Amino acid sequence: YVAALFFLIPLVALGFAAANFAAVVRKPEGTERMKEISSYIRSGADSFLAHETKAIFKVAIVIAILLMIFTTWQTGVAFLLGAVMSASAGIVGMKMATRANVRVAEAARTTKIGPALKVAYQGGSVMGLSVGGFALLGLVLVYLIFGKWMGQVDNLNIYTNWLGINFVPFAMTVSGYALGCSIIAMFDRVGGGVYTKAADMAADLVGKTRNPATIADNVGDNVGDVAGLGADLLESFVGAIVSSIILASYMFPIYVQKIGENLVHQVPKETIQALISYPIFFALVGLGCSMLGILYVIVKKPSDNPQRELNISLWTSALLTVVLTAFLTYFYLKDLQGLDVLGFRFGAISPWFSAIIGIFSGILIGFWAEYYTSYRYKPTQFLGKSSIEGTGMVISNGLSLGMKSVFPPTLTLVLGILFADYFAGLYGVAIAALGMLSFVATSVSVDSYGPIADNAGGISEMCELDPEVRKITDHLDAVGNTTAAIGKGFAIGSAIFAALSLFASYMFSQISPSDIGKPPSLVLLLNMLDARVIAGALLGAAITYYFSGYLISAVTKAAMKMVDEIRRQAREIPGLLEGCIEITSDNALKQMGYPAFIAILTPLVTGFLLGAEFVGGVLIGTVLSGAMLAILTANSGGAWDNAKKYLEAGNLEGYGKGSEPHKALVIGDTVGDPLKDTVGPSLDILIKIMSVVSVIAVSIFKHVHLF
Amino acid sequence: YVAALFFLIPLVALGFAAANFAAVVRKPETERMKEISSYIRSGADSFLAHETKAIFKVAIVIAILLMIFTTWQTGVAFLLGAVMSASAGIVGMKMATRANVRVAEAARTTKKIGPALKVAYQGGSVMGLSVGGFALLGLVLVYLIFGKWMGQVDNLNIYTNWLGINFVPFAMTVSGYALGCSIIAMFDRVGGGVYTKAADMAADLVGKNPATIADNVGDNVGDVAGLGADLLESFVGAIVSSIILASYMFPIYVQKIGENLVHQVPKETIQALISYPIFFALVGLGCSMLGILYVIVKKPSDNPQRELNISLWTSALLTVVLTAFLTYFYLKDLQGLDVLGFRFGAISPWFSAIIGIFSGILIGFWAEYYTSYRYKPTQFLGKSSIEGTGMVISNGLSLGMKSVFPPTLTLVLGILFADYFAGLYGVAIAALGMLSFVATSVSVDSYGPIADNAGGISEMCELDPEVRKITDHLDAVGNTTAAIGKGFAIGSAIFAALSLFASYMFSQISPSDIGKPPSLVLLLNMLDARVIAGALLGAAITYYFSGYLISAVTKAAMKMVDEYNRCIEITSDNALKQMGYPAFIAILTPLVTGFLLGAEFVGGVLIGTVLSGAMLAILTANSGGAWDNAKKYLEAGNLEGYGKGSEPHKALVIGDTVGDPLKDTVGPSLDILIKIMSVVSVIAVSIFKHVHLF
Ligand SMILES: [Ca+2]
Ligand SMILES: [Ca+2]
Ligand SMILES: [Mg+2]
Ligand SMILES: [Mg+2]
Repeated sequence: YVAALFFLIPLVALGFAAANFAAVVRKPEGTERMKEISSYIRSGADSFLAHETKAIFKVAIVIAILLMIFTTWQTGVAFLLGAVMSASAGIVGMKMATRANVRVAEAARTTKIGPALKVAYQGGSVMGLSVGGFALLGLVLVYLIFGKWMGQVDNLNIYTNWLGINFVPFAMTVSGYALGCSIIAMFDRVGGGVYTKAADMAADLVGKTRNPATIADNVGDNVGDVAGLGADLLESFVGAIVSSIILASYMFPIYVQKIGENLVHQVPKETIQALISYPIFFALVGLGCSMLGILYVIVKKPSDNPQRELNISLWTSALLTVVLTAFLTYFYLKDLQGLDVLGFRFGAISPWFSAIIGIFSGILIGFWAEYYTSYRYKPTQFLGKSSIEGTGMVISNGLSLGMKSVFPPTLTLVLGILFADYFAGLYGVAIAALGMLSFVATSVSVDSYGPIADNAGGISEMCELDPEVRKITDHLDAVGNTTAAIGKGFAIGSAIFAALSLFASYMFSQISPSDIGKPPSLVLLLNMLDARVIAGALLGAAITYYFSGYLISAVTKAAMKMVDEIRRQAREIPGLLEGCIEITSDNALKQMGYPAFIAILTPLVTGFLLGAEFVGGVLIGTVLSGAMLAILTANSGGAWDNAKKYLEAGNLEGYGKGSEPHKALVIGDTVGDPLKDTVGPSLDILIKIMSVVSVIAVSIFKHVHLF
Repeated sequence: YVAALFFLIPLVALGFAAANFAAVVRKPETERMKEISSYIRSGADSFLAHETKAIFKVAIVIAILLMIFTTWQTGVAFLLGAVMSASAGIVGMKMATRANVRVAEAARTTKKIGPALKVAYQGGSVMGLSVGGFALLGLVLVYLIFGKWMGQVDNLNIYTNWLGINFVPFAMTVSGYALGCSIIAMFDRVGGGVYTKAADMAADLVGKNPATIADNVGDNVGDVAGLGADLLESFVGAIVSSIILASYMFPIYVQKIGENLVHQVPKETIQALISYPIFFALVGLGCSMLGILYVIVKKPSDNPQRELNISLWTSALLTVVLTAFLTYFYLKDLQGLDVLGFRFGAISPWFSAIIGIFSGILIGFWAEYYTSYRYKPTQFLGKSSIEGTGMVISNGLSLGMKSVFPPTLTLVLGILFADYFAGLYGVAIAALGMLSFVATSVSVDSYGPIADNAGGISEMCELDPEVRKITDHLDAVGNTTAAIGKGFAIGSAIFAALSLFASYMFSQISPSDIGKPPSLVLLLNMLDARVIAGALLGAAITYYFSGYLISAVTKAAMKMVDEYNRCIEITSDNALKQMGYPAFIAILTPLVTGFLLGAEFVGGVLIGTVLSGAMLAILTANSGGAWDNAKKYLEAGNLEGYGKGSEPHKALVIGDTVGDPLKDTVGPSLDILIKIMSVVSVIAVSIFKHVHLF
């Protein structure tokens, strides 16, 4: 076996990707104009992937060596597995996305809206199924090879390496895996995010110096919401599972009591081992459920409403997972012992209640993102309508909106944390994070749908293929845009929940051989009353604000550098001949190290200067600040965009376009775009990677710091 | 001898106010010059009247509540503080709205710019000297009456009141005093701040004598009374926190030695440590008086920035020196200072005060750095105007988000070093040193509006260009020193709030902890899910609060746009109406969450609030000042070919209108939120440590 059965799920997911690829690839594209536009963007995507991958390779090697020297070789391998695993997923989804777009638009005419959705969604699913299969294939490998074969799940005492750096082997191994996933996420957001909006600015910046720099912007849409959103969600997914494993693993040395000079493990090996393996199996059942959710919607009789379709896959994947999960939990944790001490209030079933809380939190966090972002509800409506009072008002109201929009989703996270932890303690928080993300394949599938449609729509526009064809196309895109704001919203929620599990992980990972005496409560402690901790927290909040400010300026730097590649193309051409991607792609990368140094090196520097408490502080400031700003920037940016739309759909009598309010709404959307698509999504990654790195380096700086 | 000597300093400060008032009042004002002044002076009174009455109604309710749930002394202390800060604002405003006319006339009658500075600064000083004298007069009273006479500084143990609510009496008493100062600051910012920007918007939303006068009174409401009440609350907050930590150090450092309780830090030590910060602040006020008087009496200058600055530097150098003697001699043979956290014995906390002083100055520099055309960030913003309004907004948001790091790094280093010298007590003394010399800090603040009105009053009257030159210059300097001022007041609010957080945790010690190790009782564990949730809740409340205030400003402005004391009263009334809500958030959040979920969660909430509020306060101050000064930059003539009209200028105008509510309403309100939420929590944790629901 029953267990191998589970362990081969990721393989079917991967083959399933391979099949959806096939079945889409065998779909056709129409006109030479339809093919030509696709290749523009498809080649455009490859160029960017090429340059980015090479940069990723260079950093991954250096990190791998470093891990191998300072921790253990297993950890460095695990790191590479994760880097290869997430890398692979992005590379596959993008290849799909940039080929499915043409075949959506042709679906919209050759077929005649439902069978165009059936195409788009099959495409979207290649990114989602690859995200699940790869991420879980990797963890299965690490569990099987380093955990079982090499016995890291059999020993799991506190190991001390050739430099006297001490850690629990498996905990450390999977921490490396997580770092691998993080680094490709970081590159995809802080690098690809700059590119994407650098393109959008540049395109949206014409004084007459179609088809000028549109293709860069069109690739951006895939870079951002296929690859970027996918890497983001992947990291949070692995982060949640890895954290469950790290807390479980360390529970072994924590729950020992000396009795007559024996060390008695109050939570025993069987329990720890099950608790380590459980989240993997939990996530596997999820993938199986998500495959059923995805396949169902593809094979299903078609609809006229693609939102309901996309949603049927989501709801289906989640109902399914809740049900099977409760059996998995009862049967898998039926007789373990020490679950009381472990934090399980209702014995065995406890963490399932936690997973469920996370699931519902995720969905609610989705609803809130829609609520604050969709004309259709009040906040955006109001924003939209205030346009008649001017650009200042539009800006001030949008800032006001997003600042307020932070409360409902956060209350939802607060209640989720409280309840998660009521059922199953800190382990329960991480399992809730995992439940929140348990149907990640389907979540990611609906995300990737957005750009496929967006390109499909634009391709219709560039080609000017009919109006009747264009109607289905605009609708598909319209739905992309809603599901995309829900998507960003859900991915910020999951980033916060994952980061908070990784913070629990950071503290658990500090247990030393010399603590095995002490009470759990003296070892599982970060005291906020400590000045180092207060300082840490302040430093981390400010670093997060800096990071965000820097990324805005980065986007505007790169855009402008492109305009000039345009300007030198248009100064070159019109004089003689009437009237890229790599350039801005290269500058996006160049202007990335700096953010990446902040993300990766901040724990290291502050850790080696001031130690584990201060870094504990830093991680807390970072998550608190980052959680809030991520939400503010998503919502403000979304609201501003959908407000512009609102008037464009003619919901303000007598204004509908190039009018003074429309202009004011355009200016808000231009301020908003870098916030929603670059700042917020980068912060998701910052609040995670900074934690993973810390989890690993606290091996060294608990003991070896300067002051 | 030195006892009463020190305790009468606040009285001299107050007489000194009364003298600067007199010597200004005797200064003269044209009919146009008088008429405009009265418009704005009457305008100010109208607003003060409506606000005070509102304050009164809330302060009575809070006082009876304090008397029922804690002790009557606490309620009295609360009222003393409310009366004390209230009084200061009323005095500084009366002065401001009369000094303005006599600056402008100075600029012509007296015929030059240095003796107009001498007027303006004398005016400014009434607000500053009143702030110090009142705040300290109060604390002296509480120390003398409740501490000494009624023996609260003699008795010192853990008292349990008629409802079984337990607390250390003096700690609790001064916590009330702090709440009083907080309430009037809250009203002055979250109420007066909405008025001031409601007025600015409305005026800037009607391009053609509008009841702009409202906007001119706003300038006083905001930077005389509001900045003043803000700084006052941080000042008292820092002193009170020093006292709270000291007081609780008594039950904290007890060893259970074979069924006796042995106080490892003894009454003499505690009592000095309670009294020390008061005396420290008193020496400061004395020094600030010398700083203020020196600059007034001084031979005049051509440069009023140097003047204002001479008073600051003079007040601070002076304080550093005398303070060292005060510290050595007052704590020299004290005992148990080791256990208290004093790394270098007696002198230790002086090193802490010094760190705070320098932090304050640096935090000032940063504010200027991110806000003044003259330096790179604002220059760049200004020159990006040629690329559009979007760019101006994005670059300004980008500027302020970045501008947070240097001043925060300054706080981080300050906290680390404060605590290295003298522990958590040292952090609070750092906050106090930062804010020692507060009279002179507040004097330079109040100078700004006095000049601003002074300038405007020249512009409305049309009195010469040569006269107008001195005027514009005076105002020009006001605007720089105001940005430094905001910047310093945010720094002090954070340092205060962090002390009050320390105070919040100290205040939870129970009779049943008097055995336990300090380290098991002075603990808020971040690994606890309640604490994590708390922090997230508090950070979200803070963002909400800020959002709500933006919207409040635009609501009231618009209310004005639809149509001079009535017009001031209408929007003044709505400003108050639209205040309860923020005030509920500030005051009631600890109570609701405390009674639901307890002390740890609220500990969380407070941490989120401070961290989030500190960052947003800085962002908004700097981005707002940047935008303003970038508009100015082009207005002085700096891109070339563009000026006071033109598409970039328009774009800079739009950024300044987005900025104005952020720098003058959101940020300064956040200073208060991060403080009052703590003071309230310090007090109500008496009850909800024990009595909460889940
Ligand atoms: Ca947009
Ligand atoms: Ca302004
Ligand atoms: Mg597009
Ligand atoms: Mg004015």
